[PDB]
Amino acid sequence: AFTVTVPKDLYVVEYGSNMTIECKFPVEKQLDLAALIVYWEMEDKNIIQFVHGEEDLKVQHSSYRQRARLLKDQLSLGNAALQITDVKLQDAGVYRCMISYGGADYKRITVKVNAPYAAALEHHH
Amino acid sequence: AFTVTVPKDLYVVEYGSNMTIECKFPVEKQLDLAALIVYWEMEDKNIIQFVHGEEDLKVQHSSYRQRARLLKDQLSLGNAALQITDVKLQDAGVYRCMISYGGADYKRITVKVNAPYAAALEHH
Ligand SMILES: COc1nc(OCc2cccc(-c3ccccc3)c2C)ccc1CNCCNC(C)=O
Repeated sequence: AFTVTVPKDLYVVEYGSNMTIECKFPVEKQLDLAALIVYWEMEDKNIIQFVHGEEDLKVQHSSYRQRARLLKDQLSLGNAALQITDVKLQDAGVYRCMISYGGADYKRITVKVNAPYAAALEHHH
Repeated sequence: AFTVTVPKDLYVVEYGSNMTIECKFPVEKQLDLAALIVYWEMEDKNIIQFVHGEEDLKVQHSSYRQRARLLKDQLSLGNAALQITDVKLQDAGVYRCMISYGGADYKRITVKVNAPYAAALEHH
C-alpha cells in the first residue's frame, strides 16, 4: 500500500530565509524516474510538476517563478524535497505534495512565515 | 501527456437533490483496472479512494457515508463520475478528482447548493 509520509506537518520560517519541506515516498531498489510524477502546489497554485524525469513550469504561478526547485538528488532517496528561496509572507499557507510512483498519495504541509514590521507593512499594503 | 479534463467545472444543485460530477481521462483501448487510481475529495475530506480496482469502503469520510459512490461502469469510458445523493449545504465547495493512469493529473470542480430557509439552518 503506497503511502506518502511527512516528517514535519508544520514549518515555521523567517521572512527572507529559504526552506526545504519534505515528502517521503517508498523506493525499493533504484528509482525509476520514468514512472515518477511529483506535483507540488500551495492553495491550488502550482509550484513544481515533475513528469518522468523533467520539470515543466506549464501551470506554475508567477509568485513562485525563479524561486522554487525540487532537489532531484533527493528523489532517488525517496525524498520529494521542495526548496523555496527568499521566503515571502505570501508563501505562508498549506502545501501539497502529490506523488505517483506505482501507486499514488498526497500529504499536506503547513508553512508559517514570521516577519518584522517593515516586511509586514509592505505585505499589508 | 496525461490530462484529466472537466467539461463542466461548475454545478448548481438543489438541497435534497442528487448530483453526478464528472472527470474525464483518456483510455486507449480496454481499461486496465490494475493501473488505475481514482481519488475524489472536497476541501481535504476523502470521498472516494479507488486503488487498483477496489473501492476502499471503510476510509470514506463520515459526512459522505452512504451518499457517495464512484460509477464503476463509467471508468471503461474514461469518465470518473462521482454520484452524490441527498445533497446537503455542507456539500457546497471545491471538489477535486485526482486520477493516476499511466500518468497523473487532477482537476477542480465547484459545487453551489441552493436551499430553502429551514435547511439553511444549518447556520446553527
Ligand atoms: C490522500 O489519500 C489517498 N489518496 C490516494 O490518491 C491520491 C492520488 C490519486 C491519483 C493521482 C494523484 C496525483 C499524483 C501526482 C500528481 C497528480 C495527481 C494522487 C495524489 C490514494 C490513497 C490514499 C490513502 N492512502 C493513505 C495513506 N497515508 C497514511 C497512512 O498516512
